[PDB]
Amino acid sequence: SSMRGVYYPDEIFRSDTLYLTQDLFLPFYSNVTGFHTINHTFGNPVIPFKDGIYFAATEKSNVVRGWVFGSTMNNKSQSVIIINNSTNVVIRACNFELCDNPFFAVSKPMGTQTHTMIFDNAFNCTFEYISDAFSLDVSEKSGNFKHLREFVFKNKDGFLYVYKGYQPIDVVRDLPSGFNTLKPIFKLPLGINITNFRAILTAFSPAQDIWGTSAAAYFVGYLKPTTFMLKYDENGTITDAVDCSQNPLAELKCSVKSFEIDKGIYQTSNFRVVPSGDVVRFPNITNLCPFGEVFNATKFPSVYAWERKKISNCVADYSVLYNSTFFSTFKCYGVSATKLNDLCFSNVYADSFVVKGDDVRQIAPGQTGVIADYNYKLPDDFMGCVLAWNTRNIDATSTGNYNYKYRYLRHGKLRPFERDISNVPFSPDGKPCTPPALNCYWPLNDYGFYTTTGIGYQPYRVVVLSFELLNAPATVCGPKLSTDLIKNQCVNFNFNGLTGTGVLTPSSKRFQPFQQFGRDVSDFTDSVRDPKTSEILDISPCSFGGVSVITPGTNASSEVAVLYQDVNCTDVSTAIHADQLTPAWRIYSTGNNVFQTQAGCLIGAEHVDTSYECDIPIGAGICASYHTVSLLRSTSQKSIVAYTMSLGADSSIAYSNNTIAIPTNFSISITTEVMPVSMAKTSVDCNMYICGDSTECANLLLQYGSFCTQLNRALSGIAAEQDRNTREVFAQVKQMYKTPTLKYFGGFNFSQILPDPLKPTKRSFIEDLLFNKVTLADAGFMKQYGECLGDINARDLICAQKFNGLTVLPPLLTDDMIAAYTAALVSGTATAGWTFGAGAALQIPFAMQMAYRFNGIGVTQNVLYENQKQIANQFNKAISQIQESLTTTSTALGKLQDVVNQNAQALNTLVKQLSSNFGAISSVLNDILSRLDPPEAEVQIDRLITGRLQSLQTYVTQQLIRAAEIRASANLAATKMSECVLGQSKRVDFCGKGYHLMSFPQAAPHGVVFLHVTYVPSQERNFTTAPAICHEGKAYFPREGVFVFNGTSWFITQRNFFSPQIITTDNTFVSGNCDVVIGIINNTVYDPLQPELDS
Amino acid sequence: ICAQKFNGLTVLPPLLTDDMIAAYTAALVSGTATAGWTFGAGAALQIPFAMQMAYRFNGIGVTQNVLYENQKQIANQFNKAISQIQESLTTTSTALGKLQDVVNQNAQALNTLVKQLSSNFGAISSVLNDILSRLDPPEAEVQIDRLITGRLQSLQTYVTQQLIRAAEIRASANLAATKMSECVLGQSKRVDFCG
Amino acid sequence: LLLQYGSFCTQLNRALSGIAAEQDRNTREVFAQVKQMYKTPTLKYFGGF
Amino acid sequence: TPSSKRFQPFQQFGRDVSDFTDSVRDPKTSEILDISPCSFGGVSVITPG
Ligand SMILES: *[C@@H]1O[C@H](CO)[C@@H](O)[C@H](O)[C@H]1NC(C)=O
Ligand SMILES: *[C@@H]1O[C@H](CO)[C@@H](O)[C@H](O)[C@H]1NC(C)=O
Ligand SMILES: *[C@@H]1O[C@H](CO)[C@@H](O)[C@H](O)[C@H]1NC(C)=O
Ligand SMILES: *[C@@H]1O[C@H](CO)[C@@H](O)[C@H](O)[C@H]1NC(C)=O
Ligand SMILES: *[C@@H]1O[C@H](CO)[C@@H](O)[C@H](O)[C@H]1NC(C)=O
Ligand SMILES: *[C@@H]1O[C@H](CO)[C@@H](O)[C@H](O)[C@H]1NC(C)=O
Ligand SMILES: *[C@@H]1O[C@H](CO)[C@@H](O)[C@H](O)[C@H]1NC(C)=O
Ligand SMILES: *[C@@H]1O[C@H](CO)[C@@H](O)[C@H](O)[C@H]1NC(C)=O
Ligand SMILES: *[C@@H]1O[C@H](CO)[C@@H](O)[C@H](O)[C@H]1NC(C)=O
Ligand SMILES: *[C@@H]1O[C@H](CO)[C@@H](O)[C@H](O)[C@H]1NC(C)=O
Ligand SMILES: *[C@@H]1O[C@H](CO)[C@@H](O)[C@H](O)[C@H]1NC(C)=O
Ligand SMILES: *[C@@H]1O[C@H](CO)[C@@H](O)[C@H](O)[C@H]1NC(C)=O
Ligand SMILES: *[C@@H]1O[C@H](CO)[C@@H](O)[C@H](O)[C@H]1NC(C)=O
Ligand SMILES: *[C@@H]1O[C@H](CO)[C@@H](O)[C@H](O)[C@H]1NC(C)=O
Ligand SMILES: *[C@@H]1O[C@H](CO)[C@@H](O)[C@H](O)[C@H]1NC(C)=O
Ligand SMILES: *[C@@H]1O[C@H](CO)[C@@H](O)[C@H](O)[C@H]1NC(C)=O
Repeated sequence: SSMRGVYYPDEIFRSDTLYLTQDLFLPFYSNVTGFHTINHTFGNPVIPFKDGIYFAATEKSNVVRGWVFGSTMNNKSQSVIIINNSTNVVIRACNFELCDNPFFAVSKPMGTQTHTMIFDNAFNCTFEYISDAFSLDVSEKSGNFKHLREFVFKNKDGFLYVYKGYQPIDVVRDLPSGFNTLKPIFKLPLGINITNFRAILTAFSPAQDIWGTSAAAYFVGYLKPTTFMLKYDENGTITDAVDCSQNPLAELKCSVKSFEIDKGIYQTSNFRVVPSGDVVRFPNITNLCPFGEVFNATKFPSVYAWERKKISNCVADYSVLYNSTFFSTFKCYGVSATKLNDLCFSNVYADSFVVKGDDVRQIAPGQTGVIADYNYKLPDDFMGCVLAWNTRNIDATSTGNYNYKYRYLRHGKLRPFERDISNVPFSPDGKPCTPPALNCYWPLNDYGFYTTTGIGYQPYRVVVLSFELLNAPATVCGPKLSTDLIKNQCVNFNFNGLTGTGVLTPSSKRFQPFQQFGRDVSDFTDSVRDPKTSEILDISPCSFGGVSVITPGTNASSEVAVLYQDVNCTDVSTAIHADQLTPAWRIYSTGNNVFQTQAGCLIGAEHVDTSYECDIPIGAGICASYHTVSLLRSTSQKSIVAYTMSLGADSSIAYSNNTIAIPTNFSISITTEVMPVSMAKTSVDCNMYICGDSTECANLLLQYGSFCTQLNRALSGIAAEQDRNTREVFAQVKQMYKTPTLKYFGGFNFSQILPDPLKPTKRSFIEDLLFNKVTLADAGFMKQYGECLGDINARDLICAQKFNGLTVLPPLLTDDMIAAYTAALVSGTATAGWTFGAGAALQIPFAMQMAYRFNGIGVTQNVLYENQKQIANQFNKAISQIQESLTTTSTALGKLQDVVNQNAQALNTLVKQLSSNFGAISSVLNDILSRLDPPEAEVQIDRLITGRLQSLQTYVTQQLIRAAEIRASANLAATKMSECVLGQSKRVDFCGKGYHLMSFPQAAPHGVVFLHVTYVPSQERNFTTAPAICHEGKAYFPREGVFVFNGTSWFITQRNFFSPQIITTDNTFVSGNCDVVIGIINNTVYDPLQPELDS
Repeated sequence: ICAQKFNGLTVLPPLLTDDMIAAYTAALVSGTATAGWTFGAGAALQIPFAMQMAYRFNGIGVTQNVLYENQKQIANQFNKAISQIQESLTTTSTALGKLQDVVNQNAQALNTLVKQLSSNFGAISSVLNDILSRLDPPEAEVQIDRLITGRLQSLQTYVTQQLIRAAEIRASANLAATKMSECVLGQSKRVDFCG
Repeated sequence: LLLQYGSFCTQLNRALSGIAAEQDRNTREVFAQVKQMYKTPTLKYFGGF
Repeated sequence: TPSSKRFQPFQQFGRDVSDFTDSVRDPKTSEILDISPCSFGGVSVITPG
């Protein structure tokens, strides 16, 4: 059950793109419940709806005649019902009864069950709807069960969204894997709380007699919040999709925004081990609150004696007091007594006294009147609570205890707590209130009656307490639990309020008796004393690191291996140790065969002992590749392997005390070198980029001062310099030499590297390959497999960007002007050699110019003229192999392609940061200016302006760095132009490789390419040799070259090319005597004069 | 390197280990001792080391016989001067200043990025658990926005420093790779370029 | 809260990954210029040197 | 402007690759219009001394 159930996410849709989005999609390869349904295996069972469902059925005649959705679908509350009349869909919102197989199928008069609506039977029809032909569209296709009706139902924001598609079927009870996309049909506003549903067969048993047909098949699968990448075509159609959760390859190609991936290692996500448990530790129990005084005095205070306090820095036993069977009543006005058992506060205020049983009615926090107002009533502003217990048995007396008097009225004491406590004739609001004279009065009844009085009289001792809540330190709390300790696992933990997540370990970390926990050199905490055991624990973080995917090209294989960076494989997954296959959907996006490296834990690759060159790099000398490994596995004999890299081919120079190796033959070579020279010249209208023509944003921007001019000054410097770079590399020629008619000098064929006038455009044939094989921002093209041609996007628009305040500007020299400078340099080089790089250009025959370039590398001139046929044939062949190479693959042009790709990523990141929220209510200025008043809109806009302006400073700073990095390559290229092309550099490996003969420049987009011509000696003899020779009395030494032995005879030769010559007075010089030199051999030096004296 | 791998910061291994680097230096020296310049341009062609030296003497414009007639003095001065390099490198710490500086600058940048975690940025604390326990959410988010903006400005600062320092090391690596091809594989005549 | 600022924690990782890959390019371009691994000679002493 | 956007019967308007709005279905009578920004740019002044 897979690749079903994708729908167009909304109505805003658009052409030819990869769009990555989050929604309640059906995740790929989840198990759908197939209700295979047949006669006795039969019913319409109610099913939970959850977050929404993919639903499908094998169908034609609308056998699934409808659906019912709601909380209950039968009683009290409204329900949505959807029914196929024989033509059309019916919708109602009514609270239907549906006690059985649902057959309340009564319908309106105009085409009953056929056109006008059905299920009329209920009591709250707040919505009703008639469709057109939405049951005939099912009935259109040929034969029942030979088609699948396919739907998504999702409920959010008070809307039921309905999407559908309808497709052919071959198996009457299966759900095929064929990809198709559902269209939206409805966004029903009905607001119903759907949590359950059922399909409707409405007592049907179809005349489509496959089984007698109290039977069908239908399918339910739950939607889940998942990230899909959706691929649109040029008609705005979804054509493909990727569930980014499924496996590490799906995650990779979502992260890369592509459906195809090249061979490489890619970073995709962070691994971060979750905690297994929780550890809470607190000290030995101590500092119990002094409640025994307030609560457990043997005889309590009278109403007027009223013992009272406030208490702090203590642990409250209130859980016990609440758990106590004693108290006749207790009430909290504040937060519930059930939580005061464990809650924390800055302090408590507490007091105690007595009442005749009746007056407990008035004493509470939240309660006031002339009883409590004139002997104890507290302010109702604390977390106040009140408790009562038996005075009737203890501190009562049978007369009524005349010491435990009644409340002492004093109407004028309006203030809380003061609420006249006092034993005084004081009852009025303001009369003189001495002792007993006729001005003033005292209620003086007895409260404390004994337990044999009626249950009204029966008096209570009473306590009130009042907890105080502040941001200040909570000096009172209920008791707190300590857990078991959990060593050697990632856990949550808490000491005395030092909370974290980590791995707790036993430790050797000695520290002083007064110290509770250790910091480290970073000043993060790393060790703690256990408050109960006094164990010295050491804390380290739970394992985390980058996750990287190792892949061949997806072109070649969809197998992948995964590297968890830096971690020990012991911490990594509860795996199943197959090579090749990650059980990834369930197991850690990964889940299989394991290997350890210093880079971290490597999964799914096989370790191989045979070394190879490094294909995909990993670290610490480990590399990976896609390789044949076991012929027993059929084509899957190719798997990902990991190995220690080979440094190079092993070799053994046979060092000899008296042997020298000298070349007998040579090979000409042509080597490409590719260099970047300039970036895309860019500018940004910062006031449009920030504000989008919001006038109010344009006002607020001015407060920041120079920035919008400063950034444009900086980019104008970078932009001007791209023309300086391009000018300094190419404009080294003094004069524009005309390209000659004859393209062929002394057998050497230039016709592929000069322009051709007979066949426009006006570039060399090799420049046409080079201008083809590069991708601009998304215009142009290049691919490493060799499977691409023609621009991937609009060229005069680069791909997009020219509409967001961003702009890109033309170069000063057009590509035709660059191709005119290379045509000038090559035609000058072919007709005049080094001379135009010093004086004026001097004509010289190309064969002679080559002989003097051979002479420059220490190969004597005659070697060229005697071999000119071979040298021309090797040159002409090597030029043709450059065309074959550039035609085959663009992998040589990677440097020029990268200059574009970095600039594309720089602009696309700068554009994406426009959409970013930055802690405003919205990233859209029209929202902020419509939803709010100006004094709030200013703060919202200021957050956007600050975010956007910081985003521009980032981009221009990246471009300053990148421009400086490109300038270093423009200066190096300008140097190679002067030294390699205009001359013959002797700097080893500066121009080409081997001995340097000459070089030709060629134009390329954003760069230059050099074709270096070099001479490589390539076959060698191995000769006996001597440092000097002794003739008569004296050592003779070679003027140039080496003395070597031909097996027969001693000869002298140049050491770049074996050319054995007679040893003579001409090619040797004398020094010293025969004894001085080590290992001098004894042989004749010939004299050209002696036979002429003998004449 | 201190502890490092334990606050989101991490340091990764190089591809070539020091034991692989030390194989390439041994290959380059033993090529230079037995085949001279030849393995740069062609394949390695074996040559007796005294004759290789006589041709390198001819390259500076001193006639070959000045070597052969003095070979004992020249070998003694060579063996002597190599031993002084070993003695000097045994004795003094100051010679490798450029390489120790590369370590020190990275150590300072990371320890600055680390200290900025403890910085307050005008919030009520630099600890998220203080903010999340002392306040209700409408206040807590604004106090966290101060820390997030502070910490994110500190990362954008650090990455910009490393981008500049990486270009400064690259300009040294390109020069060093050039001294390899010109000074080791050959006999470059550029005055005071090689020694 | 960190999601609201968009790209930056991806962008910073791409920049550090670029610098990190280049350290192997620098180290390779200096040392890996030799064509073949020439085995070190048994004799350490040549013509007196 | 009038446009060649082929966009589907349920769709109302198009976003570009950067997801700014680029085209719309006229709600009073269903033409497919395409929207481009009003002209903007740098001004530069060219001068002798
Ligand atoms: C999903 O699993 C159930 C049993 O849990 C099975 O009956 C059903 O056929 C499976 N789905 C499919 C498409 O086969
Ligand atoms: C939705 O309906 C179910 C079933 O009666 C009920 O448990 C749930 O609390 C309801 N939720 C709402 C938001 O009404
Ligand atoms: C209410 O619940 C009973 C349960 O037996 C059911 O028969 C009845 O159809 C439901 N609906 C109404 C509106 O009574
Ligand atoms: C219809 O629905 C409302 C709640 O939406 C309920 O109060 C009312 O009693 C219902 N009426 C009948 C007759 O079922
Ligand atoms: C777009 O839809 C039309 C429908 O006739 C079809 O002809 C065409 O091939 C489709 N694709 C493209 C890329 O135009
Ligand atoms: C108190 O500390 C001692 C220290 O030895 C320990 O044994 C005991 O378990 C602790 N008791 C409580 C109640 O924490
Ligand atoms: C003592 O403690 C009990 C149990 O919590 C409490 O109900 C009672 O009121 C207190 N006072 C006396 C005098 O027992
Ligand atoms: C006392 O507290 C415990 C808490 O676990 C509870 O199980 C018990 O039922 C309580 N008893 C009374 C008398 O409140
Ligand atoms: C890549 O796939 C194409 C077909 O899509 C095929 O022609 C080509 O040979 C493949 N190349 C490799 C190296 O896998
Ligand atoms: C990794 O875990 C193993 C135990 O499975 C342990 O022996 C080893 O020391 C740990 N560390 C490393 C770096 O391998
Ligand atoms: C050099 O090698 C080439 C290889 O094609 C061969 O044709 C030629 O005869 C050789 N030249 C000499 C002078 O040995
Ligand atoms: C020069 O080389 C090109 C290579 O394609 C060839 O077409 C042309 O005929 C050659 N001309 C001569 C005169 O050899
Ligand atoms: C080359 O010649 C020498 C004598 O000078 C001989 O000893 C040696 O074995 C030969 N080497 C090869 C590679 O043929
Ligand atoms: C070089 O020696 C060979 C045999 O090794 C001999 O045939 C030849 O004549 C000698 N060369 C010359 C120029 O005489
Ligand atoms: C090396 O050559 C010298 C003369 O140049 C000689 O004295 C010595 O014996 C030779 N070494 C060997 C191993 O033959
Ligand atoms: C060898 O040396 C002697 C004495 O210097 C000299 O006569 C002789 O000519 C030399 N040998 C040859 C073959 O020239």
